[PDB]
Amino acid sequence: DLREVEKSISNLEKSLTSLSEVVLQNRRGLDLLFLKEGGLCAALKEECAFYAD
Amino acid sequence: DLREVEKSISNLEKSLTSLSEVVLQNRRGLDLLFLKEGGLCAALKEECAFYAD
Amino acid sequence: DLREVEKSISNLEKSLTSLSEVVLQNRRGLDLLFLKEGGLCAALKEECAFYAD
Ligand SMILES: [Cl-]
Repeated sequence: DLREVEKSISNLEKSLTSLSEVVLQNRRGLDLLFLKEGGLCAALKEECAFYAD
Repeated sequence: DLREVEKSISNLEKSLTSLSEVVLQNRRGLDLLFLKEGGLCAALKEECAFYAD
Repeated sequence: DLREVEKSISNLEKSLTSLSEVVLQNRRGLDLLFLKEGGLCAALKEECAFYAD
C-alpha cells in the first residue's frame, strides 16, 4: 500500500522524463525556426525558460 | 518514510512547474510563427489545448 | 493522510495529462512548420522523441 504509492510516483517520474524529452526537442525546433531573429527568447522579448529536473 | 514520499511529490510538483514554463513559452513562440495564419489552433484546424495547474 | 498523498498523486496525474495535450499540439504545429524540410526530426538531424504515458 505504501509500496503502491511509491510505484505510482516512479511511473509518474518516468512519464515526466519522457514528456520532457519531447518538450526539449520542440525547443530545439523553435531555436532553429528563430535562428535569423536572434533566437526564440529574443524574438518573444522574454527571459528564456529552462528546464531543471 | 511517509515524509519521504511527500518530499518526492513536492520535488515532482516543482519539476512539472518548471517544465510547464518551458512548454508555455514554446506555445507563445508558435503563436508568433503562426500569426499571419490565424494562430496555431486555426492553422491545425484543432480546438486549442490549454494548461490547467 | 495516506489518502491525502494519494489525492495529490491523482491531481498531479491530471495535470501531466493536461500539459501533455499542450505539448503534443505544439509538436503537431512544428510538424506542419517543418513539412517542406522533411519534418521536425529530419530538420534537427535527431531521432524523434515520442511521448509514452
Ligand atoms: Cl512544447
